[PDB]
Amino acid sequence: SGEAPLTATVDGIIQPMLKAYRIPGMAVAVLKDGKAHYFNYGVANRESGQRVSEQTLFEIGSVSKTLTATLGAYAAVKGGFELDDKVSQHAPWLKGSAFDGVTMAELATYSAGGLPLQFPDEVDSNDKMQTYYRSWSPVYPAGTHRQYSNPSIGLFGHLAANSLGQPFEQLMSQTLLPKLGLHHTYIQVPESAMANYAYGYSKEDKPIRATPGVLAAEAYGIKTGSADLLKFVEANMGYQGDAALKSAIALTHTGFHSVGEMTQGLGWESYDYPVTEQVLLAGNSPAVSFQANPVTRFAVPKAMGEQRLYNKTGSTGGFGAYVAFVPARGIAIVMLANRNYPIEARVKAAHAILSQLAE
Ligand SMILES: [Zn+2]
Ligand SMILES: [Zn+2]
Ligand SMILES: [Zn+2]
Ligand SMILES: [Zn+2]
Repeated sequence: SGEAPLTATVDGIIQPMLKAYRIPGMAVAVLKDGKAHYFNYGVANRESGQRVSEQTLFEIGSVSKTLTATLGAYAAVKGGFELDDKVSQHAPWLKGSAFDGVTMAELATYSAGGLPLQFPDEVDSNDKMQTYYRSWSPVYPAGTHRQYSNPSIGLFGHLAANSLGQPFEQLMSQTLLPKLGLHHTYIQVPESAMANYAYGYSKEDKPIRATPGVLAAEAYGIKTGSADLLKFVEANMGYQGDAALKSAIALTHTGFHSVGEMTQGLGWESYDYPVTEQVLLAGNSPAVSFQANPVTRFAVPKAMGEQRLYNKTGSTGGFGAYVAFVPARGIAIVMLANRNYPIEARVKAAHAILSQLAE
């Protein structure tokens, strides 16, 4: 209590950043004291001049991994697979491959043994994708090294959905999103929503808007606005309803290993709260996100609890997203922009805003 108005705090941090990085538009949403607050900046489309709101659709890039993780956890709770199962128990076409020796949990948490950030360029169809995984030669023993990876969590989501007999997009759009109450969140934006879909703006300042690629849906393909994304965050701080979905959300807050001060869950990565700016920056730096690291192994997976900052970055060619929340204090920040601007800037701004929300 006794602070300046929330609008002043947020404007004071966000406006200078939008100028510094020439960000055309940003939707910011925060949770504090049990309610949502929206702060909308600039334009979703520079040409039309359409204003950003909390209903503007942005590409959230790898923030998608948190929804994919929730879907996968849901499928495990429903009995489709065990986190402990070997991957090839859920993909006949992988029997005999290195995936005989990797678990579903390892796939989800990027610890299979050196799967890279991106597929090679030749992986451009489903057949080429299957050949890729069948041919993969691990660099590290399973469960020992974390290397942030689209092929890894992408395969996890794909196989998790199929373990329930459903394609990923169907399970997400017909089961998970409706049960979460997310009705303006899409893998493929329907025509009725296209008017709300922001354009992204590239490094060379050109309008771009698409998330093509193999397993794009699973790895980085969600379009949503700040209001739906904040509602998903709210579900991560007290969902009630479908017992299976409640269990699934709890599993996303379970830690499987750590790298430094960061603990890897399913989708969400977390830190002991309060976390310093320096630690949050380091955990989201290329030293952690763009190379293999040996993990601190956990004897067992463990619930990380409420006194944590949970977060996820996401980017595409034209977009830059960040989400962070602290369940014990009922605070959260969502920042969706239509420029892929530096993760360090996202983290510094978010940390500064959360610090104010906690006081
Ligand atoms: Zn307010
Ligand atoms: Zn709906
Ligand atoms: Zn609507
Ligand atoms: Zn090593």
